Amino acid sequence: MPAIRPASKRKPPPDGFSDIEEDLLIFANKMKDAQNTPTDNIPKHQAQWPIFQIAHQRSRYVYELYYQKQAISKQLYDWLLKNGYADAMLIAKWKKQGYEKLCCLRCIQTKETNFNSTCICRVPRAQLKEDQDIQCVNCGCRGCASTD
RNA sequence: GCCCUUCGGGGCAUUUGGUCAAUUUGAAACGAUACAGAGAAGAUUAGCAUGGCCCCUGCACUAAGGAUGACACGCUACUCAAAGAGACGCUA
Ligand SMILES: [Zn+2]
Ligand SMILES: [Zn+2]
Ligand SMILES: [Zn+2]
Repeated sequence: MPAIRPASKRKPPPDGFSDIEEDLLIFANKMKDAQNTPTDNIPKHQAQWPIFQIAHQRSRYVYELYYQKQAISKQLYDWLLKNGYADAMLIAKWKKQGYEKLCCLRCIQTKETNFNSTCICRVPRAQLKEDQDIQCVNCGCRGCASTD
């Protein structure tokens, strides 16, 4: 349960959690630090970029600990996905052909753009200009096409 | 990056965003202060309307209030002459 239980109604995590617990608290403390990052010098939409970046990083850590290295059990993986330690839909896109490096879900929400497009960061870099350092207004992505 | 392959080649994925963060120079509103002081032909006053490039409060743009909310109190030649005498004089 994502809802907090006091101490005596908490159930223990599945086995193998204590091996990755330090990195999980590293990601949690990184996100808590991302909460307190000055917005005085950057545009408003740039204030929310590190949260999407850290969510991507933590989901990628869980995803490649289970699918590439296979160093965690399936029960532990489903418990991590169910208790908010990884974004299950972003992982689900990562297992698809062409979305393996997708930055975030909001960058493929085609129903919510002006002309029903994806984000410009979904575009392969070869079809973009040189000296064009694009930086996604949704998350700060600099290009998340699979060929990149 | 991955997948398919008759290793010739092919496939999956496809253009975000009305926002400079940056307050003197792209537009807030008063109050205090000074000043003036609430309509109906003596004095004192309850009101209800009327007209709209005057509004305020209100959910009320089918209430009720805001001094009867305020405002009105001004300014004023022009559809415009005819007579029958007399007369400085005109004139037949
Ligand atoms: Zn994104
Ligand atoms: Zn994007
Ligand atoms: Zn992206």
